[PDB]
Amino acid sequence: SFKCVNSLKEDHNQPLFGVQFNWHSKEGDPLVFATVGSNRVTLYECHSQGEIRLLQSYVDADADENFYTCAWTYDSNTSHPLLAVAGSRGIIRIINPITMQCIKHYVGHGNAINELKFHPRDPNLLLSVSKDHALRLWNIQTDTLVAIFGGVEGHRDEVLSADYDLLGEKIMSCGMDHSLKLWRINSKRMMNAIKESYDYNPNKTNRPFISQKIHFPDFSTRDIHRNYVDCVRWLGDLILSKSCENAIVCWKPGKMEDDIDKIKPSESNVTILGRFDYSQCDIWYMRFSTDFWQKMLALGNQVGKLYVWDLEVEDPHKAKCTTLTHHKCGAAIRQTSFSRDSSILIAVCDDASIWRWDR
Ligand SMILES: CC(F)(F)CN1Cc2cc(C(F)(F)F)ncc2-c2cnc(NCc3c(F)ccc4c3CCO4)n3cnc(c23)C1=O
Repeated sequence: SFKCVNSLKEDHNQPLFGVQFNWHSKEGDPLVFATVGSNRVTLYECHSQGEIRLLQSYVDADADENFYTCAWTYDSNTSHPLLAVAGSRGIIRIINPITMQCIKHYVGHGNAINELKFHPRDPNLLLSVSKDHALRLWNIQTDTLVAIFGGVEGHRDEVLSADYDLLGEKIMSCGMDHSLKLWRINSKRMMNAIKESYDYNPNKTNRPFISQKIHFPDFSTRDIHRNYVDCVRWLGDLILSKSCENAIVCWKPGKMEDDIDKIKPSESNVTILGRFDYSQCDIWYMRFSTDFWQKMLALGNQVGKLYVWDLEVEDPHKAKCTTLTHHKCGAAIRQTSFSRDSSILIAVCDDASIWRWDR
């Protein structure tokens, strides 16, 4: 079980929209997590007796910047951790977490970036989702835009979230148009574009890097939720997604026995395997998270209550729920993050507060 061992508050007093533990931290090193809020990203180290040590922040030059998301990766030659952040300005910043120096930046999205995710098998492939209705896949080793996922049959409104499956062969995205869209990235076209992005060196060529424009998803559905879908994650071949209807739905494209890789773009069926209901969620922009092994699922509500579901059961609908409450924790929890070993759960709130729960 989890016990609340410490709380903290950031000086800006603005909501904290994101929190991510670094799952790429070396053995023996303390557990480190990043928070994003206001025009700032801050790093903290978790220590014994619930101590949370403040390290260093990156503060954006523009006081009007709002960071909405962050994600960790590592430098592909040195293994040193790297941190990517993005928000309202639509600029992806790659930060060296040691010195908090901005190493490089990527621009292209016509609007705010709602989420960043790194590929589970390739530390150089970064996915960004934006208010301009599109997803973008970048290669941060060669600084190239590999592909833009959107267009004529892509999202019709702001994209809120996206996730890669286990092998990083497909992406599921969701947003304000109420839809969930599947984009396969293991096609011959996408694997060739990724290979070409690695061979690109502008000092050694005259051509610009040609980005793929993917106008058609491999699956699309609006039958899961009746409002904006603001968070989606894969659970194997299954999908977990949530709207503002006080529920996380567990579902899969097609009929019960349909294989996810046999699903065609014209597939009109979905199968609901369960729904995890919870209380008091009226506001938009809340994220749920799973731990490294996907044994647990966590989500906070608008009054500081934490729900943790145990996914180590035969079928999704049998998930066991545990609730975590503290008399002082009363603001909306925007995101949670588990440490790689699942021994620590951090929750971040609307009042700039950070809450630590240890098993
Ligand atoms: C005038 C304005 F600043 F632009 C208003 N905001 C800022 C804002 C204000 C407030 C409040 F006032 F209540 F504190 N709440 C939410 C947002 C906000 C938050 N997070 C994203 N994106 C990331 C994102 C996501 F896409 C899906 C789930 C999710 C998150 C973060 C945590 O969970 N935002 C994108 N646009 C806004 C947000 C926005 O329009």
